[PDB]
Amino acid sequence: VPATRILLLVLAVIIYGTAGFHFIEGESWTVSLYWTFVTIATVGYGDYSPRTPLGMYFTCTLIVLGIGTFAVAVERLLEFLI
Amino acid sequence: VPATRILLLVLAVIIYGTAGFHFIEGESWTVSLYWTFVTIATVGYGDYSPRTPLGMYFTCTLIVLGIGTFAVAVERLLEFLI
Amino acid sequence: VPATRILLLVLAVIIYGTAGFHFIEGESWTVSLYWTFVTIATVGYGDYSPRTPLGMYFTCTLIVLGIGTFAVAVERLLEFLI
Amino acid sequence: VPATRILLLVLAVIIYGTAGFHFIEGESWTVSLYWTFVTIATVGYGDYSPRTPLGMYFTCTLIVLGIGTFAVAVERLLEFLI
Ligand SMILES: [K+]
Ligand SMILES: [K+]
Ligand SMILES: [K+]
Ligand SMILES: [K+]
Ligand SMILES: [K+]
Repeated sequence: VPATRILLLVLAVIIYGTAGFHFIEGESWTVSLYWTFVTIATVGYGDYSPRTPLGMYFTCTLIVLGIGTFAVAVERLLEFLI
Repeated sequence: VPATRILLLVLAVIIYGTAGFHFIEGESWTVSLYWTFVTIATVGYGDYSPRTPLGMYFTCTLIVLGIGTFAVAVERLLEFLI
Repeated sequence: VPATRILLLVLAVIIYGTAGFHFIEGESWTVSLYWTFVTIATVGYGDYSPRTPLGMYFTCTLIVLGIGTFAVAVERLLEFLI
Repeated sequence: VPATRILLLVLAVIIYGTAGFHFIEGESWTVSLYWTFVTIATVGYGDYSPRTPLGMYFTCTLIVLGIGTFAVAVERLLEFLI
């Protein structure tokens, strides 16, 4: 699968996660972007996390849609850097 | 291994984790489902975590049974979405 | 690599992590075992974490020695269960 | 890719993450090294995490540059130990 397509897919995940956290959980755009990376990378510091049932359901969807996409993106980036 | 079988396996893990956390640690069904996804995806925010020895042992079993199952499920989903 | 050998390797990691956390950080044997699984699986709730410089260095060694070993163990277990 | 080259790459990531956290977030060199391992391994305890917008952006860059590099390093180490 072309590297650039994987890039677009991970960008779409990032937009989805950031806007979702911002609107559902009410955190700033910057915090929401940071939380999205931390979540889809599976780092999960827990400095930010959803507090609402909708936010919890949303987070599960982001986990399912985002962790695999991010994993493929990082491995494709590895190839270009290495 | 057929994608639908992997789906059933991950659903079984989700049921096991959710019911276990709910009954052992006493959190709501929704929180317990959320905690199960967060745990088997290895995100591990730590907003919820077991506080009892039984809950700790149970969590180790969920980790062993669930992380691999979830990993295979997400990669199979990737194929269908990509 | 034989599945049983991978089993022994992950058990050795578990012993190393549990005894190390118990003696360096002073937590109970049960908490230390739980923390070891949570760490080598990369779940990392953060309900327990090292507070001392020695504990921090030790945790880095466990991360390096344990995450790969655990990953191989879970995938080998997948095969037997599936 | 030669194992020793992967070693140098992961060391470079470790230096980048440690110095960055130390200077941006103001934590000690030891805490910063520990946080770097915890982050690139995706353990993410959350005992330490960035509190500033710059630190958040920096952490996202470390996540992208470091998680894949660390993953390849651990698997290469597995081979030598096994
Ligand atoms: K984690
Ligand atoms: K955490
Ligand atoms: K993998
Ligand atoms: K993780
Ligand atoms: K975590």
